[PDB]
Amino acid sequence: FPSSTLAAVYYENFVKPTCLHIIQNGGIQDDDGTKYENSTIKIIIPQKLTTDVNSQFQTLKKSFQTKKLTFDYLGRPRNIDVETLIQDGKLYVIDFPTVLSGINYAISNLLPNDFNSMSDDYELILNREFDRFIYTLNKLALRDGYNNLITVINEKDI
Amino acid sequence: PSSTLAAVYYENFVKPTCLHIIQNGGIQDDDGTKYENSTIKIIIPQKLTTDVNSQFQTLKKSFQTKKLTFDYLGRPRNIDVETLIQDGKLYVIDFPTVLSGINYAISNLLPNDFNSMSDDYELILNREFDRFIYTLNKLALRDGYNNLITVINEKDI
Repeated sequence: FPSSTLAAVYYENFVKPTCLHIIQNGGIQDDDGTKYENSTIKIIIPQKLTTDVNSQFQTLKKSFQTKKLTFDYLGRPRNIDVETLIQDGKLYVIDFPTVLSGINYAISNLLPNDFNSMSDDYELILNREFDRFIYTLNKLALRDGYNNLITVINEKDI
Repeated sequence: PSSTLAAVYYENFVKPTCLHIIQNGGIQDDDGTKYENSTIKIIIPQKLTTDVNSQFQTLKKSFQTKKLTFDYLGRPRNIDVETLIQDGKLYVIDFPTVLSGINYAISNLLPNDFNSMSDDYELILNREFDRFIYTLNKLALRDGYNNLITVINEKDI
């Protein structure tokens, strides 16, 4: 499974763009004009799908606010869509990486059936893919110096 | 060239479907019509199924959900599938949801190509499609289900 490549795709086309907006703009502005100088990114790696009725975050996501962030990238204007949540005077860009949704589907809907008695072994392999994804995401953030803008959190560590 | 995700999908979806087809002598429609020559068409998409510019964005809602019951190692079990009856043939049709993360990368992330690496990333991700197909075919042949199943990469059709 291409976990490191999926982490690079996700970082370079979502996470870094978001960081570049936060840095260039001095935070994310709410629609009323309120700028949040304390704008950070929270990346949560879920176990089950967020839409699963037995998921921790099945309701949280409805509280998010969609924003279109504009930023400059190598001198050219670009934009990206993020989901935000304000807490304690701080703005959080929150994302469950959809590039992992295939494994989330395996965890919610296929592994619990365990027809061939191998689900424990399979599930260990898939969780190691989540570990390599998180590892690569942190290394890329550190490479670019965005490690204080980004927290990556595995659901198992909640 | 093996995929664990393919093995999970095969063992918990494809093989259950095949065991119903074999045990039932085909899949029955709601009117009771039994389609003896019931087959499975597994389509490996490039874009998401919901993507507005995907071949199969429209096809999907023409399908009818069916609960297949079957016996597995002495216990009664079931699996839910989506069927299409066309020209006297019943096809179980599935876009493996275990591949949706790669479909999301291909539809929603790679076209932005911020760092001009999308072409290389896309070659690497397509490797996962090839390994998925290889694994499904190998497991289907192992179990003698290879004539029940057709695995189609979008790149080939």
